[PDB]
Amino acid sequence: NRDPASDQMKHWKEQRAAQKPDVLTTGGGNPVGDKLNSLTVGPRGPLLVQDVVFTDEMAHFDRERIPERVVHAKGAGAFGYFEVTHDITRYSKAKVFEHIGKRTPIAVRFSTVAGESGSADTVRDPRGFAVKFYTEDGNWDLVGNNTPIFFIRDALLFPSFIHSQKRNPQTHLKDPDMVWDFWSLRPESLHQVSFLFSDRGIPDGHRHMDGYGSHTFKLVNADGEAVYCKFHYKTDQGIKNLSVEDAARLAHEDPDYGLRDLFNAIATGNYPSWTLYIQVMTFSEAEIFPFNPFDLTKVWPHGDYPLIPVGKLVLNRNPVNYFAEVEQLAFDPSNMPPGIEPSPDKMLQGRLFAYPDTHRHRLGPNYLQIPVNCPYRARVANYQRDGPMCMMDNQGGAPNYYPNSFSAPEHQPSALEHRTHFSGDVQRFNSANDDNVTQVRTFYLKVLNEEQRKRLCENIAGHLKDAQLFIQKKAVKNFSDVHPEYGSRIQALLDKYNE
Amino acid sequence: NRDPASDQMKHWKEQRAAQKPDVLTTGGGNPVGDKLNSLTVGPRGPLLVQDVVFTDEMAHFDRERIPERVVHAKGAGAFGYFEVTHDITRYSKAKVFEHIGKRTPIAVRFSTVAGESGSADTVRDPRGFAVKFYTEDGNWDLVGNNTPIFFIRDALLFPSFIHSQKRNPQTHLKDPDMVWDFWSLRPESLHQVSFLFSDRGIPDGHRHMDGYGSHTFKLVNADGEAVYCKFHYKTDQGIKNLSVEDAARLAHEDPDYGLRDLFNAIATGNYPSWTLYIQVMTFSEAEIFPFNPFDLTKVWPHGDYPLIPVGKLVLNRNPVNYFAEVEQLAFDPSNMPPGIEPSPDKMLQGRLFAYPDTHRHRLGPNYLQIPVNCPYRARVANYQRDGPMCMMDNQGGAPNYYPNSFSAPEHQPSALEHRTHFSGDVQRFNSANDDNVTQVRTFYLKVLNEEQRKRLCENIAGHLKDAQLFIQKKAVKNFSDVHPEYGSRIQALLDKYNE
Amino acid sequence: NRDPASDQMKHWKEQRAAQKPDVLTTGGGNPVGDKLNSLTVGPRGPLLVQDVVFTDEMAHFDRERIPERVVHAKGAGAFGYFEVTHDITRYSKAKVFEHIGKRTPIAVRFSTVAGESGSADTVRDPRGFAVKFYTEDGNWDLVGNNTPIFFIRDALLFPSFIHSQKRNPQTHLKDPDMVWDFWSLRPESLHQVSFLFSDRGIPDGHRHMDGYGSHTFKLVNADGEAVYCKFHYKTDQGIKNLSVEDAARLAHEDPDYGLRDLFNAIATGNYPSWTLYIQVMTFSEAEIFPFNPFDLTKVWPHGDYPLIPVGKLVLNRNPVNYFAEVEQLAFDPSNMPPGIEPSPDKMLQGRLFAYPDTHRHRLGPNYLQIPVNCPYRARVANYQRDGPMCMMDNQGGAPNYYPNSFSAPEHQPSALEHRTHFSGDVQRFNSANDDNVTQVRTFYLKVLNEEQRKRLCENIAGHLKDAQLFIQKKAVKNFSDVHPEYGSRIQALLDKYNE
Amino acid sequence: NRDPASDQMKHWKEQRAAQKPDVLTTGGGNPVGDKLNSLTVGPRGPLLVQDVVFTDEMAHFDRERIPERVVHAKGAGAFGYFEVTHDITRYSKAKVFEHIGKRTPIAVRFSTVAGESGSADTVRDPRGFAVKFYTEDGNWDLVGNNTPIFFIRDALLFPSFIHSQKRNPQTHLKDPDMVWDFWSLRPESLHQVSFLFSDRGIPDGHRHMDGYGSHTFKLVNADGEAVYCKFHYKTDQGIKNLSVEDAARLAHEDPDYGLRDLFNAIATGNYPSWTLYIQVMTFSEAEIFPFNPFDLTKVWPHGDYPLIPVGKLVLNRNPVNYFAEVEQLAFDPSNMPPGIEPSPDKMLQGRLFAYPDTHRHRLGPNYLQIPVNCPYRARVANYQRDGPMCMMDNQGGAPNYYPNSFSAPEHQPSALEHRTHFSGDVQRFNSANDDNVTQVRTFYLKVLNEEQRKRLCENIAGHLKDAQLFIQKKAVKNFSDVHPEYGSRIQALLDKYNE
Ligand code: HEM
Repeated sequence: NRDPASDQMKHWKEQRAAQKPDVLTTGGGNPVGDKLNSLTVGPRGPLLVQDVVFTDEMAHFDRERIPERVVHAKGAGAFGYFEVTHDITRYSKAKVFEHIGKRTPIAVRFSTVAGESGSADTVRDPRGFAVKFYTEDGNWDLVGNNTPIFFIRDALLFPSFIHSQKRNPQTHLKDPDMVWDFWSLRPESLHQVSFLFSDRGIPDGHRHMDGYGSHTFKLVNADGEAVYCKFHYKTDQGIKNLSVEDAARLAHEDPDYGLRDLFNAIATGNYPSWTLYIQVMTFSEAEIFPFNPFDLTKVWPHGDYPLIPVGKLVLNRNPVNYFAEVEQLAFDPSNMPPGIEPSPDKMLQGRLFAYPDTHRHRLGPNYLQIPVNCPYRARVANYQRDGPMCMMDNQGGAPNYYPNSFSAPEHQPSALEHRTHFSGDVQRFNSANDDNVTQVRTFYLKVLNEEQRKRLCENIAGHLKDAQLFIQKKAVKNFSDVHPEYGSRIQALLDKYNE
Repeated sequence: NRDPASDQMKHWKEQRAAQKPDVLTTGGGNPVGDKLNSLTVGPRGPLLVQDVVFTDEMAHFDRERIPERVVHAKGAGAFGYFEVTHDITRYSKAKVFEHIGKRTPIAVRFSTVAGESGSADTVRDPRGFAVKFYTEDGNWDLVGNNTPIFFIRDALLFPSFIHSQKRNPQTHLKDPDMVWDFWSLRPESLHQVSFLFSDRGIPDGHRHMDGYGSHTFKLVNADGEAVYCKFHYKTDQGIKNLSVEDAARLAHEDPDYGLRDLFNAIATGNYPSWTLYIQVMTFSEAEIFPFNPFDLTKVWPHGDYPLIPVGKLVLNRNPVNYFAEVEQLAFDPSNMPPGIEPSPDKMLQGRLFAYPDTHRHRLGPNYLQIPVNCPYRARVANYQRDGPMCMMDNQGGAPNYYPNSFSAPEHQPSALEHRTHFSGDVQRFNSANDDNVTQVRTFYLKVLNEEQRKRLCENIAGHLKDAQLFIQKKAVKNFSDVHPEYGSRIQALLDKYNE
Repeated sequence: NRDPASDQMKHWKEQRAAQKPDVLTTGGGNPVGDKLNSLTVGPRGPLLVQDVVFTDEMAHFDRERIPERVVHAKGAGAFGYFEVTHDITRYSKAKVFEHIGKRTPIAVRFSTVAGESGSADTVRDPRGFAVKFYTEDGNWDLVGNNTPIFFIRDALLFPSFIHSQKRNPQTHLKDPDMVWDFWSLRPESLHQVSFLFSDRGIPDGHRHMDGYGSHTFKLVNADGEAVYCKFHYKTDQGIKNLSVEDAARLAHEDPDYGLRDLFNAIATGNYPSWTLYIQVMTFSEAEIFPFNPFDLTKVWPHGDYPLIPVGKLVLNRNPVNYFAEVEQLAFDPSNMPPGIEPSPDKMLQGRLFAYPDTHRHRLGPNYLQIPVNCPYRARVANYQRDGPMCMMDNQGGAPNYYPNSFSAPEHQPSALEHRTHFSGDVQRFNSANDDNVTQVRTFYLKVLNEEQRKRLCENIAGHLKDAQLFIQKKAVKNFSDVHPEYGSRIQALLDKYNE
Repeated sequence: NRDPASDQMKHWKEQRAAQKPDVLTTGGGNPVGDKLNSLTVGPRGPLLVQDVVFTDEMAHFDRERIPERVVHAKGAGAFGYFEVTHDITRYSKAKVFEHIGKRTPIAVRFSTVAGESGSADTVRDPRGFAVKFYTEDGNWDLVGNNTPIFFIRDALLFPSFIHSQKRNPQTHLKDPDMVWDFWSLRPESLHQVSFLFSDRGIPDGHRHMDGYGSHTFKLVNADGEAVYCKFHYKTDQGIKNLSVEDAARLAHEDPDYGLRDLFNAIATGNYPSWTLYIQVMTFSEAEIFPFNPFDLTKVWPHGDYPLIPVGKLVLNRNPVNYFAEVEQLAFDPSNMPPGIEPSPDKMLQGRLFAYPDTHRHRLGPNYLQIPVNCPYRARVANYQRDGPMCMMDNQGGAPNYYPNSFSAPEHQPSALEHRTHFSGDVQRFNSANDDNVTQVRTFYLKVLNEEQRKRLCENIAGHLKDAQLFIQKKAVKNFSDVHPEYGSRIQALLDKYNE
């Protein structure tokens, strides 16, 4: 007949067949007698407050919407599991990696970045790749993207960055004067602004892009020896991007392209999968290493720090109810079980607060209690109580202060975080100059092929062409600071567009 | 050992005797290494945002508080059950009356009216007595008080009334001028005021007071035949109240005297109970009734409208977590299942709206999903979706539109509300002068004895003495209207009080 | 040089003369010495909670988003004024229609319906034309669409309907089966459906479309005489639609097409305007009307009820800050001053409640306190106090109960609602069969020309084609009932579309 | 007549003068023609949804309450000023000390700690003394108590501490077991516990107590030279405390005693006052100091650190509207203007985050926009936009990103954080046993005289006696450690108390 997604209701009925339908009730469970005609005095008379059937349904409809994610509003999500296939026990003591074959339930959400909830899937914009691992040591959230780097390296620049990528404060339209102005004055974005305008910019679905932990992290073993690393999970279905035009029509053809693709895939037994890897770098290595190992606009090279195989990510389940299971999904980079710890990454360090914070605003103080966010394969026992919309039993009559002498939750010395020594004055160290070009250049020439090199410049100019001339010059100046031909090639394009 | 309440943690410990303490975790389930020392750079250095354990717990502590009920803030509740003892099935077709011996789970919340959450229990004030029955046809909330009447008879004066009863908008102090200016200008209150300042104004705990539906309601039987009613549930523990003396002592020695008392009684198997009677007035009798039958400031004389036994209200279970099960608790008079409906009572009418409304705010849009509020004994099936803090499965992938041809929930025609006829101009009818003295006079002369009339005027005068002279004149005048003696007895006391 | 729109900031920097820039501060006002480099311990150390500059800005960032409109999420807004051209005081004594020359300021917002914040303008959907009149008797919100009718006439089906027009509960994709299964079971939509898929289905910007209050309202002169009316505000920029083609092209080429068209329109001093009329109808005629004068799915033929010009609607200022002034707007149908009242129109009745409701949730309980929403040309004084985010002086130390003896706000008996008589039973009367064709038929073969009659039948089949066959028939059936050649034309298309 | 606080309305009216009562309007500005009777079909019929005057009013009342402060919920406020009586400029460059004589508008809130909104003032509890300086460098919030020390030196224990001090999670009653089990397990609380159970545990009104900054702060002059300090604002009204009998009496006689005492003292022109001092200490002295100078549980001996007079603190204005100006007051310790900086005080460190974090939930994301909270003396100009309930213009269309090329809010090197240096293995350093006896010892024998010691112990023994024998044992032990007698005395009373 037609695709699985299209036949959503058709199947819901079929399976629910040979069953008397449920009795329509109110929020409180009172059976409604008639829900098609309001209660009025006389056929042409006014509506009566007496109609609580009405107010019940209407009041709830009046509140359906919650704020969309400040970033990554438009996204898709599914569920699967993570299977350890290799032993990195010597790096992490994290139960998630315990043994070979250790299955741990996961939840994933894919998303775009700037576009609101109604935007279209297939547009130039990075791709969010969130992974929630429901482990025995609580949940671990690997909040990644389909790229290993990022436009900036200091939290303070983030809000501002995002603004430029979004709408104008007054006209409310997308504004290139803000886009490029920000990028012009901020040349560190060069590495990412390239990757973005490259083929990878617009992936053909969520299944044909790679996952990247992006930031540098820390791994701890059962013997307290820590080491840094990067997370990588390559697509088993391979990298397949969309053409600028192909995606262009799809854009208005099917703005939910990603959604559709991901659904039917899993809906037909054709579950996608990713292979998780890790680059490991010692504290000595990070010591000698040659730009800041925590710079988010830089990447460790496979050459020196090679990719190690860790396990498999398999998505074999679709959300039953999208709002409840995907939209309400909350991923906190701060959720890191023992064996995994943050790293000095200024950027990351900031995310440590932003994410749980906004979640309390977007979803509510007790969000970790929403089914899909709850650490259910673990046991939440603590001294936190109440808060609005408190689910469960608020931990019943348990003593609510630590320490105590009434057998309340004890602590785990084992779970103590690895300690690192840090010297140096406490202040705001400038990081606007850490080489916003070396790595970039290598991508252009080394990583990029003559063919992509063309479309990149072309793609950039295609957009930059709408910005003030003075902004254009700045942008070209940085690209040429990456390599004469880069900017030169771009610049050439610019002049034509400028009629 | 002390009273059961005092030993709350002692028994908790004991409870899980040999059992080992759970692991202290973060909201995310991640186990904690050391919850007593914040992660700082150096033994005397600054704090690290990197300390997520702190931030996790702190941010939560920071949101523990929810708005306290706008009125009836300070309360104490419990759980138990309701058992049928008489066949009143000829009047109501409600399932909760389905058959002699039938038991239905219930939850009850007692309370004062004006005081905020910190306020004392043993103060002159009506007492809230709210019952929630988790019946097959959804939850039925009978939101009564300890008095069968009320100060006003039109919902538009409610906020006004409640305002006067609370603190001064500027000084934030209780304003006797406010209190009596209101009552002085709206004599409909006389009745309730007289009941209030009588011995019943300060019951001895919650176990020694009657519960009243107050408002008239409509009962509909299986034949669609309807009748009006009045709910009454008398204390089997006997009526008992506190003198203005002990009460003032208890107010500073034990502001939670009602809480503690109710907890202990239940804890020690001394289960309190109320007998539920009802009054029945036929539509024909409501026509020739000497007063407005839906006037909240009036009562149906036992003489012509005798009480009829229904069943018992038993409370044999304390809340395990007060917040989760008592604070979050929400009663909606609008929650009436098939066989039980509202009357035109102007006051009742305004309530059908306000309670659920204020719940969407105090607790949140999905407060009906909070455990204690969910009609777990019924199967909520409707076309309502999403909203913040959406739990359960959001009814999954079921067809979210009605009507539909996909087997989603269907309306039940046998739950259609009994239809009554009303004819008149749609306007703002004035009920201010609907006789605010008769019934009052009866209470003064017949229901009370001389010993009581004396305590009533003393009690009335006590507070009233503080209102401006002009406000006292007016108020005394209002009493003299009920009975010459009534006014002079108060005026005599005033004259005294005023040096 | 570019358009006024793209030069938004451009002009801002210019007009900002040469005066220095304000000092970047925190919410508290403390000046920032460095907001580009987070406070860290060492040039490669962790982040300090002590960076309240960071925390302060990130925190705010995490909360910029608020729930979008349940419906009509996507739209534009501009301000201007209204002015009387004709005298209709013999009809309504509204303080806005006073005398000719009366210039009441206004606020307006155009928008689609189903599409979310990210959605695009250029697509088939009715348009929202809501006008806010800041009068002397409070604000008057004429919440209207680009059509005099609507798909349904009972509030109880609005949510359901608004569901069918949005995303599947599971897939989160638009769903034809939903769209058409709903319309199919409810032929009352016929009328408004016909328009949607008609040329008018896609206006060329907001300026080239007509505004309608849709519903039937009530006017009352200073003499107490009432009369039913219908509002019609025709565009002075002339009507104009967009080919299915262009609409789609624009859709993706410039999703926010309508947004800027409007902006530049005003920027380039070419302010848009509409002419306000009204269809008057005595109660006499209403009692005789061939249909229900309050049926939202019906119109009043112009020949029997001609348009009376009343005034000019001019928009000449663009929002300075989109969020604050447009996204934050609140239009409350219930906001009608003395002289203008609602009709028993079952849909209007429901809107009386719902709109203010959602506002309390989307914006906050004190939203009327938001600058844009505040009725600044009226003296808002009453007995309402407090609430979250209580701005203003919360009315100082003014008496907070009515009635009072301290000169607090008194009521104006000269603004009482107009008295009407309603005799009849209080029930849920079925309006499902209130004729869903007649007026529709005359729209087909009469209002539309064969040329555009076909373009209509095409537009429909292109969508109805995606629904299950069992759905398609029931769909045609209804159309057929309006006129065989109608459903036949469509059916034809389907069969071919159906390979 | 009666007191000024009691004549609140009497005066408001006369001031209102022979003026005429404003017209009673809805929240929308529409005049109400009668806000005393509801719109009903017939004088004894149903209420109509159409009564938007009702719902407009009703709905506000239902949303009047916001979450009470999680701690220090019960309090009173007042505005006034701060005058520079001296030159401290040689230490701190805060413009609030610019020149002797310069005035700085201030706001102050006094409060208890444990008790909720409706509790009594005259109870044993530390006292809150928050001062909000409205300077031209933003707002400076000095959130201090009436004690210079506290029960704990690590934020991580604050939530737990406050929990033990409030109600039992299940019975909702005060729990001596939670109170003492905690304190007993944390001797570091011995200092403040001593101070708390002494004559200072209940000050007679707010005007008769001292204000302390508690935490060690930081002052930076013009040469970028810093200094640690302790703020002190001694009372000019003199130290006056209440006796257990009088405080316990005033508990019921007048639970708002402190609130009324202050309103009147200010209403009759008897303005309270406080001199401000600071204890300056070098980084070399702090190095030498025989204790952790940032340990919140200790004082800087006057001998070594004499107090220096800075300026004055006068409260000469009562809040017009208590809720809007007091209840909503929000003091964030992080609001320190250039010149004042925090200290490594582990405790203070946590406060930097907490207060503003909790304000986001109690008041709202945009709280700093509330009048009483707005830094009206400074000029808020930055790149933070939107957020729920956006007042003002939202910085209009000015650029929202930083940096930019359109002359938007610039930096301010002058206002940068003074840099300090720290070293050590970033970790969770155990502060549990940093000597919790020494300073208490002196307090006990030197600060207190025999009659006081006698009292201090009876005040303790009387409350401690209600905790289980084992806690008492543990508790006594901690007291003896400070001093053998401190232990035996309290112990002595207990045995008697245990009858
Ligand atoms: C380090 C532990 C502390 C934390 C985490 C903390 C947290 C809080 C919170 C969340 C509030 C309510 C804020 C609001 O809703 O406006 C508050 C209020 C208050 N705090 Fe504690 N506080 C701490 C220590 C103390 C100390 C030691 C003092 C005394 C110097 C103090 C003085 C105050 C005062 C005066 C108030 C009331 C503010 C007002 O009137 O608006 N706090 N605190």
